[PDB]
Amino acid sequence: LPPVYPVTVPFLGHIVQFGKNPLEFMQRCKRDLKSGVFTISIGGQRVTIVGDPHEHSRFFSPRNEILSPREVYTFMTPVFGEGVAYAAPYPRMREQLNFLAEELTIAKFQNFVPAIQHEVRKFMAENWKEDEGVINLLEDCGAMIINTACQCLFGEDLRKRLNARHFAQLLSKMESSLIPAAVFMPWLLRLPLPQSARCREARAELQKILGEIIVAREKEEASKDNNTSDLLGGLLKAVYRDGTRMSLHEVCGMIVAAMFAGQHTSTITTSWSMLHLMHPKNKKWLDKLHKEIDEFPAQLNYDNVMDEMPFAERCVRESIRRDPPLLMVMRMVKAEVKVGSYVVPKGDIIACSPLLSHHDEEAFPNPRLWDPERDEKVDGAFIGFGAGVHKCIGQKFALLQVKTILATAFREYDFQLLRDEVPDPDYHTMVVGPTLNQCLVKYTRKKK
Ligand code: HEM
Ligand SMILES: C=C(CC[C@@H](C)[C@H]1CC[C@@]2(C)C3=C(CC[C@]12C)[C@@]1(C)CC[C@H](O)[C@@H](C)[C@@H]1CC3)C(C)C
Repeated sequence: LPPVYPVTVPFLGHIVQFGKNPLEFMQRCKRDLKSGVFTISIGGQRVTIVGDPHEHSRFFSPRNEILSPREVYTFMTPVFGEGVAYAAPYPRMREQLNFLAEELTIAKFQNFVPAIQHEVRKFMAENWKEDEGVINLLEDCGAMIINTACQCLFGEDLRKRLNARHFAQLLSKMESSLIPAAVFMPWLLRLPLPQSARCREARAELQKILGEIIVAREKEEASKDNNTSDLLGGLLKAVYRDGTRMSLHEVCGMIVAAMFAGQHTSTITTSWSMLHLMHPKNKKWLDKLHKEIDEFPAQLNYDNVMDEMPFAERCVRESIRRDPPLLMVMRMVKAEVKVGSYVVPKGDIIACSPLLSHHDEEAFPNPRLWDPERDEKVDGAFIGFGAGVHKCIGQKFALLQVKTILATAFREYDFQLLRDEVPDPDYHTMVVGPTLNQCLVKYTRKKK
C-alpha cells in the first residue's frame, strides 16, 4: 500500500543522496513518486517519510505504544549517557522531564529576562570591545547562549564555574558531538564514533569535578541565606520513584542534556534570525523590528518579551520555519497505522520531516523566501517544535531566550553581513545550522 523509491544499491540505500542533500532528495522522492507519503531504504530498514502536511496529525497523535520514539532515538545515549533521555522507559524519562519542567515554570520566568539580558550585555562588552570589529556569529552566539541558558536553568553558581572554558569549550564540546547519517544506522556509532566517545567523556569530567566541590562551597542549609531552588542542587538531591538516587555519572549526563537543548537549537535559531535581519533585502523588516523595541527601557522584563514583542517572535519562528534545526522526527512503528490512503506496517521507522514539510508548496509558497509575516496556508504544517504527544516543552524558553537576545543586541549594535547572500544550510550535521565559515560579520556599536 505504501510507495517505495528505486534502490540502485541494495545495502547502502539512499543514504548517499540523503547525505549530499536531504531537502532536494526528499522533494525529488515526493515529486517523482507523485505522493506526499513514501518509503525509502536506509541500510535495509524501511523508513517511511510523511511529506504531506495534511497527514501530520497521523504522525504526531498516536501514543508511545503505537509509535515509539525510544528505539529510534537510541543513537542519542552516547551523547547524554545511561538513564538519560530515551534510555529509560516512560517513568524515569518522565521523572527527569518533570525535574526540568519544575525549573521552567510560569513563576521562574520572572528572573529569566533580567538574567538573560545581563549575561548578553556582559558577553557583548567582553568579546565585542571596540566600536567596530569583525567576528563570526555562530560561534559567538554559541557562547552567548551557553551563558543565558545556564544562568536560567542551573543558576548563578554554574555560569560562574564554566566560564571561559564553557564560553568556548562547552560550546565546542557540544558543537563537536554532532554526527550525521548515523541516526538511521545506530550500529555505526557503536564501535567507531568519530569524537563523541572522547568528547562526551572529557566533557563529563569537567562538571563531575565541579559537582564535587559544590558541597564544600555553599552553606545552603538551615541558615536560609539563599533560597536555592536551582536545577543541579535539587537534581543530585533527587530520589527516583523506585527508591534509587541519581548517579554521579547520571547527574552529569543530565546537566549535559539540559544545556544541549537550551543552547544548540537555540543558538542556531538565534543566528539565522540575526543573519536574516541584518541583510539589506530585509531592511524593511529590521526597521519594523526597531519600531517594536525602541520604546522599551534598558531593563527589559517578562511582560515586555512575552506580551510586547509580536514581530520579533514572527522573525524567530519564520527563521525556524525556513531552516528547521531538527530535520527528521522519527518513531518506531510498533503497530499498524493508516496515513492517508496507505498503511504503514509494524516494524517500520516512520518519520516526519520539518525540513520537507516546511518546503511543501501548498503550505508555504516560495518556501526559501524568509517572510516573517507569512502564515501556514495549511493548518499544522509548521512542525519546527514538533507536535502531539512529544511536543517541545522548551518552546517558551527558547523563544524567550532568542527574542530577548535580539532585543538586547540590536538595541545597542548594528550588524553588517560580509556576504552578498545569506549563508547556506550546512546539512552535514543532522542538527542543521548556517554554514560556519560563511557567518563572518562586522559589528558596529550604536551611539546617540
Ligand atoms: C529552537 C529551539 C528548539 C527546537 C527547534 C526544538 C525542537 C524540538 C522538536 C522538533 C521536538 C520534537 C521531536 C519529536 O517529536 O520527536 C522537541 C521536543 C522536545 N524538546 Fe525541544 N526544541 C527547542 C528547544 C528546547 C529547549 C530549550 C528545551 C529544554 C530547555 C527542549 C526540550 C525538549 C523536550 C524535553 C522535548 C520532548 C520530546 C519528547 O517528549 O520525546 N527543547 N524539541
Ligand atoms: C534535557 C532533557 C531532555 C531533552 C531532550 C529530550 C531533547 C534535547 C535535544 C533533543 C531536542 C533532541 C531530540 C529530541 C529530544 C531531545 C533529545 C532529537 C532526538 C529529535 C530527533 C532529531 O533527529 C535529533 C537531531 C534530535 C536531537 C536533539 C531532560 C533529560 C532533562
